[PDB]
Amino acid sequence: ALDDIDRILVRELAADGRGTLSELATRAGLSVSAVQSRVRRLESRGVVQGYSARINPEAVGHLLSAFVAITPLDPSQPDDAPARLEHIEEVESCYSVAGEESYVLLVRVASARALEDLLQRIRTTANVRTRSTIILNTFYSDRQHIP
Amino acid sequence: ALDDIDRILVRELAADGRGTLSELATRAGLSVSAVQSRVRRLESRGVVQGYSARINPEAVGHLLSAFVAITPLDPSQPDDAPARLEHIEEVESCYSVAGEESYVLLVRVASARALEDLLQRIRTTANVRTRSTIILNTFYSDRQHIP
Amino acid sequence: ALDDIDRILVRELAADGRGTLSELATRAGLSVSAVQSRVRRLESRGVVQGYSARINPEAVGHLLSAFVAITPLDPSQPDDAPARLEHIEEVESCYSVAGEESYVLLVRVASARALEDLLQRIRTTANVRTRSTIILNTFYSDRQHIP
Amino acid sequence: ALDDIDRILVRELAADGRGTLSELATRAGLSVSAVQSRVRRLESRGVVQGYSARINPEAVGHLLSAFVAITPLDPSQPDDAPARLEHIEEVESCYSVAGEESYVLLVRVASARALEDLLQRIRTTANVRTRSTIILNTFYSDRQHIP
Amino acid sequence: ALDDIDRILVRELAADGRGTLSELATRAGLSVSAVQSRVRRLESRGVVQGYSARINPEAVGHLLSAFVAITPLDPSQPDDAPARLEHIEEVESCYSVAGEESYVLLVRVASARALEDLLQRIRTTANVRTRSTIILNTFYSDRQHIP
Amino acid sequence: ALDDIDRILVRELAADGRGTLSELATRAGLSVSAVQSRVRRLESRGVVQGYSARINPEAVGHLLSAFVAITPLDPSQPDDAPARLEHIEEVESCYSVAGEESYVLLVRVASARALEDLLQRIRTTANVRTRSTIILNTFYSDRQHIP
Amino acid sequence: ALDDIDRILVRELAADGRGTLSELATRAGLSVSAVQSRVRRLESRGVVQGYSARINPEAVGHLLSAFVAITPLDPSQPDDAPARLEHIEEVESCYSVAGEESYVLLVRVASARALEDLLQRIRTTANVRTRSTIILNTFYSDRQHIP
Amino acid sequence: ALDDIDRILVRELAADGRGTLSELATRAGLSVSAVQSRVRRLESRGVVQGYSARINPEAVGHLLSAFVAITPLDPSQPDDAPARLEHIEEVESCYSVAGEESYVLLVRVASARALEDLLQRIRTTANVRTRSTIILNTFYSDRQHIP
Repeated sequence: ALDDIDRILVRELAADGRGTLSELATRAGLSVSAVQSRVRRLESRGVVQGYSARINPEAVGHLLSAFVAITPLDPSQPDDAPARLEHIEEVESCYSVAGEESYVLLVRVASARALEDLLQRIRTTANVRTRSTIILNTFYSDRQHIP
Repeated sequence: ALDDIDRILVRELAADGRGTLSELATRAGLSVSAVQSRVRRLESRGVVQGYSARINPEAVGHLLSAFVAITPLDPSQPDDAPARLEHIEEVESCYSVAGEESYVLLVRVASARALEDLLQRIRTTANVRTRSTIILNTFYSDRQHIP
Repeated sequence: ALDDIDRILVRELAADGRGTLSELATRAGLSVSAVQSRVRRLESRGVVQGYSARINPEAVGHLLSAFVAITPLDPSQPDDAPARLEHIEEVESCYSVAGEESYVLLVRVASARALEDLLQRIRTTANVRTRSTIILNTFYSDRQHIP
Repeated sequence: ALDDIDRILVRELAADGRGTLSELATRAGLSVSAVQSRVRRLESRGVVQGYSARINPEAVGHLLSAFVAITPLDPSQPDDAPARLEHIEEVESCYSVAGEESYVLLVRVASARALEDLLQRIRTTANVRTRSTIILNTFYSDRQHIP
Repeated sequence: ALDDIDRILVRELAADGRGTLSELATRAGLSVSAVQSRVRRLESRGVVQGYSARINPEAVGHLLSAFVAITPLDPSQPDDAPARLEHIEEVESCYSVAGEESYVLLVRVASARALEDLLQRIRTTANVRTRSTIILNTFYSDRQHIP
Repeated sequence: ALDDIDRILVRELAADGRGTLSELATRAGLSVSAVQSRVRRLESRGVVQGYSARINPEAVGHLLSAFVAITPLDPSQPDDAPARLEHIEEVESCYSVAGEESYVLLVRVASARALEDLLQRIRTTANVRTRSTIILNTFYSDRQHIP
Repeated sequence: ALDDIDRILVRELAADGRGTLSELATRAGLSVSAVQSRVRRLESRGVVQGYSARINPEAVGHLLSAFVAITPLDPSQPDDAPARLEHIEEVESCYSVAGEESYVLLVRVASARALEDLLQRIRTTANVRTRSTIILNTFYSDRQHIP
Repeated sequence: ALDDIDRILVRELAADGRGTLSELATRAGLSVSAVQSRVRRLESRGVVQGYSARINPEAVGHLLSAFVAITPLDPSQPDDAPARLEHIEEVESCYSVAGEESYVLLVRVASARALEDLLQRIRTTANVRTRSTIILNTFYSDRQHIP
């Protein structure tokens, strides 16, 4: 389960991570004491994982974002590319996928010429071929849907 | 225009979006009022776009995630697609992209059967062909990087 | 569940659909009475669906087999292509898929020139574009794995 | 060489692989001995390849099915791949194919995580790149057609 | 129905289409009348389709040859394309093909500029998209093989 | 040049390689002596290369034709694939091309299963990757255009 | 022809468009009078077309360059896309091509988000589908080879 | 740092690379010395990269131009390709690119046969696969745009 008072909470917190123990308890129909517990139980069970402010990447100097799809070159070696690229800070996300390639990364970078460097570094560090698709614009990002 | 203080605030709010102002203040060597002021300006300019609990899509019943690349059936018409899909709730993100397709969506759904039904809804509401890549595993995501 | 005596039965019957109520009961460790019931319960619950002899398609005149991938052309219309192609007897199988195309069919046909006809008939009857991949050889077919 | 009687027997055995000989006999206007004889010859020539309970892959825990197209990393070596994959049990079928890839597999697995692990095993045991298409739904399969 | 004599006549006529009957006769151990008879039957059944001087496309001013794969803009309409292109003279051959495109043409033209103009004519008269592959060199062609 | 009496001859002979020294001389406007010379000058200059009867490939047992595109695997070796495949009789034609692949071959073969063999033999003999496109039907073949 | 004193001149001027009537006449072996004429004859015959300084596009604010491949959508209309896009100043070059697409443009633009606009404007103005490939780096540009 | 004066000089030098300083001076309202100074600084910073007669590739015997996309056979090795191809003279430009290939070259050559020979040289000196697109016509090129 996830009792649908727990549900109203996760919707509220997904839409506004700074929402207060206080103002939640109105919309929810509970007490500042009662709300505060569910939330701690929600963080312990792995349901809310973190609270993050959403930073605009262009404002901090990331003018090019890209999906980078990668496939290991040598199948006799352990396929450990996520772990291998983890220290690379410009990889924001790393997914395994069912398609032509094995993983997709979302990468942010200062310019077209920084991407070229990142790609070579991805390639020599994990041991992969790269294919990259450049993002032109983000129309909306992380609208978590709670069903 | 992002000085060193502003840089510090956005790193802390990226790592913890419920940082209270008193903690942010003592961390940037400012008063609580000056912090609150900085933070408001970050919000009203482009820089902080909102705040969100990072929610486990599995815990809430989204067992299948996919990327869907979409391309308009008639590309001559000025292109509507992000506005028209905005109201389908299981679409979480929408990017326009270079190369052969026009947009990439991230989508989350309860099952294989709910995915095929969503693909129909997407094909019809934006008037688009679709190419889907199921996500098998998320190794890490949203690791925002402030340089 | 599916109690792992039920499991030994489904393995046995998957490997040999003509296996006798009799000879099963040895390998299984039960009675001709006891075996016969589980099997009827297995057919009622949707677990074994049919018994079929595996016919070699070349011996009956199907010299070309093909996967045919299809995508509806008009997304304002109901996507009903499986139902629409059901009367076509040369479609042996019909799957919906997550990839570039919406469905994959396996088709068997007398010759290269019969395939060309089948394709036009698929196209005008369901309302689809076709892409076909020709099978050169079947190395093994339907080895059902019972885990 | 398939006369009208042989044609009748293979249709009936396709539709019901546990047809007993007495039912087949009265259906082809032969004696039970002549039927048994015909059937044995069908078996020893290419025509009937075995008999199988058609099992529900879901009921036995295979919730994910995929097509996987594979292509050798070094195509100059005479090609081993069906023989080398024969011993991976969750591979159900193996076809060689015309066009850009060399083989198509059908594969069934318990979950997304078990699929990625199988893709690694396939990449390494046949020395191959993979392209996967998840199957969302089976509308009908194995409808064998005797013309 | 092709006996040994017929086989001999078609090999000789493939290698030399101006073989006179007296030479064909002494080569098949027949009379000139019997040869003429055989040859006429070969013509009226499918077997010999006509006779042609093999002409050097360069000597007559066709310095550029290309393959053009074509695919209908609207594949739902029964497909007209070979009949409609039959009257464009610089189209030399027309095949329908499996896979992603519908037909392949061979085309010969005086120059790069005459090729672009032909591509327009093809796109418009068959209502098709085109994919062109220039031929750089012909190493050998039409080596007909009678087995 | 190629004086346009020479032109009327090549058109005539392209359309009918069995056309007689005699009947040509009407349509052309010359003498049985005069026609016969131009023709011998046309065969000496490399303009007409051969006379061939056009054999229907299905009538001689070639039930599958295919384009096979090939690219050498090792660029440190001499690129000699035409010469290397010349003894292979099922290659009817061999072209070098400007596109994704280096050469295109047209191949004719008894069945889908003979093609699979031919492909492996092409691969180990020349040292190439193969991609094949199967011909479903020839609508018209070798209409030489004389401009 | 192009007498190979004319050749030494075009090499010199291709390498250095500011090279003086004076200093050319040494390297060339002629007179300030003799050099000056050949050059004017070279500009009249269409051989040298212009003299241009090579501007670095990043220094003037063009941070993203792209190849944009385009294909008209309606083949019943005149194919006039070069003329139609001529007023668009960010198209630096426009070529017709033999491949999947009809033209290739080289485009320079301020950012990823300006490219998105340019693409829509290309599409509605000429009447085309777009496919774009983003340039990451120019290693060398316009080395004219004089053979 | 490009002020209005510098902007004017680079426009004029783009449109006419043999503009003499006296003409540039009276056009920017500067003295000939100040112009010469500005121009030298433009040269030594990144901004003017050299000066070139724009030469007609046809007049000098390059009748065939092509784009060639190249991709390394082994992408794990740090990539050499622009440095290694620098010495092939008929390569005019070299870009690295996003997406599936790694570089795009522009190449000019005397004929189809000289193109195939260049493709071999490219495949071997950079150790790369090639995809070629012949250019049929240049509608306009190098129209440099100073914003």
